[PDB]
Amino acid sequence: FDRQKSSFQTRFNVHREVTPVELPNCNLVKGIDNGSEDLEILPNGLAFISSGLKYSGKILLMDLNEKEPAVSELEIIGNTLDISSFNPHGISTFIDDDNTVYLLVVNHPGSSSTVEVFKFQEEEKSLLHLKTIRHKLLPSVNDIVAVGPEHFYATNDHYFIDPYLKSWEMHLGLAWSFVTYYSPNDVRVVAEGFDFANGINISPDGKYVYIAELLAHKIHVYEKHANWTLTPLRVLSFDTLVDNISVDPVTGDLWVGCHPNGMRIFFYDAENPPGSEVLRIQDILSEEPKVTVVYAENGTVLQGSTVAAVYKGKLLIGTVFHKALYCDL
Ligand SMILES: [Br-]
Ligand SMILES: [Ca+2]
Ligand SMILES: [Ca+2]
Repeated sequence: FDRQKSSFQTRFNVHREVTPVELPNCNLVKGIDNGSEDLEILPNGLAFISSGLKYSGKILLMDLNEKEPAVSELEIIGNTLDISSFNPHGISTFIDDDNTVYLLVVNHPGSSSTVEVFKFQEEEKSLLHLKTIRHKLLPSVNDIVAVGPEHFYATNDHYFIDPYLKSWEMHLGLAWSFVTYYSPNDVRVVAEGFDFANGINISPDGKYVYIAELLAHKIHVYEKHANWTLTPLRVLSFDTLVDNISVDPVTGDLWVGCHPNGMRIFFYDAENPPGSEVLRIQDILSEEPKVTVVYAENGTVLQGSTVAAVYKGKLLIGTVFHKALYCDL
């Protein structure tokens, strides 16, 4: 009809501008200049950050207990991973009954997807690679949430693997993006038909799963059952493209990094760079969830926020290809 221009304008939110919401005392994290697309903070205040996403790659570490925490690059060791193609994207952590910390990392060596499993060796500041996971039901993985050392839910932001086909898929509005449950002897699709499923996380009691649908501007809440299956419970809508979801383990609150305007993030223009926006969502099961814009700007400081998490009154914000911001709430 040429109501395809209309679908494009709403999916990519092409008219949105950003009302500023300032915080006291924000500082750029020195040494992060090429992306910090996803990050996860352990209960002890150690923060993992994936960087150098292309569409060289590193996992960074900050100790948020420090007054002015510096970043260091974690050393990856092992012979089961080829670091020369390491291209990390979403991450997740899992802490076993023995306090072993596992880090799961979405990796895009070339056009493909894998999920890399590491064991974090705290004293050594290093990651011991353990396993490379790949599967037909993980064609185009964006993020995962770990529920065991090699067990996770994964979003696929596209159905296709080939970037040319992905591009058609996205622009055609097929909405074939889907979510997969992966475990050693049980891999299945758990929800499907998304327009660019992206962020994913879980409530601290393991009973609910949250899935960001980037181009629909939605967060889906699902009940998670004892048999690992998901059923739809509710859908929240926003005026922003929602990217990664972090969950505060104390409250269960969601902290979501967002892209107010889709044009600016998908078609990068240094003269009109993407801005940043962080939402907090409280009481997500109640009749009126409380949604607060905690931080928002047009990118004169931080461009393309994807993720945000809090730790003891500090907010750490990452981006797809730019810097990271550390703020007092
Ligand atoms: Br923007
Ligand atoms: Ca993640
Ligand atoms: Ca993401």
